[PDB]
Amino acid sequence: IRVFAIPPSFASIFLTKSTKLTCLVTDLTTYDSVTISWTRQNGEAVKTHTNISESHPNATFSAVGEASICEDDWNSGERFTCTVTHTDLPSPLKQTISRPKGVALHRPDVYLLPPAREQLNLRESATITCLVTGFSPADVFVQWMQRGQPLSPEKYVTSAPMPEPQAPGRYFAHSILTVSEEEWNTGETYTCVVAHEALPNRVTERTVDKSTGK
Amino acid sequence: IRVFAIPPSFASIFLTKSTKLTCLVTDLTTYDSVTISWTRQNGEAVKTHTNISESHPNATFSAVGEASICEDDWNSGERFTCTVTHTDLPSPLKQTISRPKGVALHRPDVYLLPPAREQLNLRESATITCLVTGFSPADVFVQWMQRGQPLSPEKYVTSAPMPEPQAPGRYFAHSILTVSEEEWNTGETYTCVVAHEALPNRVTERTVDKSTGK
Amino acid sequence: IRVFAIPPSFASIFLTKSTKLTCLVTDLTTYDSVTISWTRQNGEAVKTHTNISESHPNATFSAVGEASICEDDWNSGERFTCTVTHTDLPSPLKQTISRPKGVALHRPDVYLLPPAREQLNLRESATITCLVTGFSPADVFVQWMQRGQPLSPEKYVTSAPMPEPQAPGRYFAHSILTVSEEEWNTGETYTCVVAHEALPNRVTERTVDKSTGK
Repeated sequence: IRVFAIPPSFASIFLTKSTKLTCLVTDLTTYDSVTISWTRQNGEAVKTHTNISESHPNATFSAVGEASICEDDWNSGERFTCTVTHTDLPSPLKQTISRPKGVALHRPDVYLLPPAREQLNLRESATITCLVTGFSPADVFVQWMQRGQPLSPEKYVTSAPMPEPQAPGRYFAHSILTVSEEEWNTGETYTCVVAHEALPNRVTERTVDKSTGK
Repeated sequence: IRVFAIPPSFASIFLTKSTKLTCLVTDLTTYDSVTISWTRQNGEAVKTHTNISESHPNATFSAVGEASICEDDWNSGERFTCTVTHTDLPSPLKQTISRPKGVALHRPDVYLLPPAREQLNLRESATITCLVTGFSPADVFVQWMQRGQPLSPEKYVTSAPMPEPQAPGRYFAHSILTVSEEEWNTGETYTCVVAHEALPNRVTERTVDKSTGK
Repeated sequence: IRVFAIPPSFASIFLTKSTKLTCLVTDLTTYDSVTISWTRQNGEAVKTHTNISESHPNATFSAVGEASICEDDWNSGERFTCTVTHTDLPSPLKQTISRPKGVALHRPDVYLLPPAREQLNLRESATITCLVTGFSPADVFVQWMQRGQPLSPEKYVTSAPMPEPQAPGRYFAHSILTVSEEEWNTGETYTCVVAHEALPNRVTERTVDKSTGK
């Protein structure tokens, strides 16, 4: 019997432009009188939370609610409470979560490397990489844009941010975009925008062309 | 109370030229009469396993043992059993592990991405990455060499494998490096050698030079 | 009347992936009850040997036996005996061979020699040589590949390892290839892959490209 709270990751914050915190309950039967609440530091009201999950076949229920919160209120480290009270456990248990402040803020520096000439010979693909290195949080959100229009995640793969061991603590990630050679030849300068929290404007873009690594 | 088995990766198989399988115990107290055995498909004898881990302060114990086995035996899908019998659990529990056969073979194709011209304007460093894309197995090995002698793992980080996005299913990974500039000028072709189970000679090297993008 | 034993070289070891030693018998008539046995240092069992050679027209017989043995056991200097007992020679004679330990291990340095400009003006052929120089053992497996697939041995001949003259003691070899000019223009990088037992990963490849001497 445990209750888990999912913090909104910065990839999740940046994706929908709407931060939200959830509270998933483990090992509790599918009964009624489900108590889900979200209070501020002073216990103010919250937006109504809907879309409760279904009943699991293994005699467990997870009541999932979505609540909007201000970004400045969330980034201030304000404590939120998740009070859960079911028929099995009449004692109200509070799950407290807050912003883990105090981490060093190192912005990523992105060197979007064009493919080597030994790939531009088979004319079957032309994999372009967005090397996103050296950012002190482990939360980066990389996506590619094609002539200003952002591209689908089905076309690129963003790696998990792996640590750069040369730095004391700082991670790097990478993101490749395998595209057709004829498409790479004519047009598609392929801006890769990178979303990080430690950036001055929270977005950086890098640009490439055929006549860049010449 | 669970017992976990970690399979031997081809990366460690190629690096050490000796495959070995482990079986660690979770959430079991530091008691005696620890039963650790490794049985084949026919239950043949196994190499002695030593170097049991220390007692953890949180009242849990993990008995880790190492045992040798032939190369062709492991890749043929022979099932192994991890039988555990502790003081808390007199009932013997078997943790069965085996090679997950059924994956087609595409050999890795390696495109090492060079230093570029605008990178060679600050005169402070050289950054090299070695993209290992397009191979259907997921157990690749990548290591770096300088003038034929291997380079230490303190300077390079192989990304963990991920499926390629444009293809429906095929894996990829890569590895990064950072070095100095004046070293790059005279020497250092910087071969990045990949070791894989699907290449015929099992080793492919891709090399760079000063007269590459010239 | 003599018996000849041929020790297995590393090229035969790397090719068939199973080392085996032979023992040919000279100046003995084509009679039956041919005694051919292979014993280890402790005289353990051996793999059965079949495929006996035909009877020579000059009243001599040579029984050829093939037997597998471990790589490490062969490289550790374990002595093997070739016992022969024919009708003409009832006294058993033992032919002993062993690994000639005592020579240092130096890795080859491969400099594949490219075509020349005036050579590529007749527009009729192109010839490539693969100079493997400076390796201390005398057992080198050199072969050629085209786009990763091995090339047929009808198009190349590996020399015999000859000692270098300027070096006090160090061997060298190379192998030849002749190809067409129009084929060279788009493709055929010609990785000349050399397998030598003193290399760490036991394989080096060197290749040529259109922009090699530009």
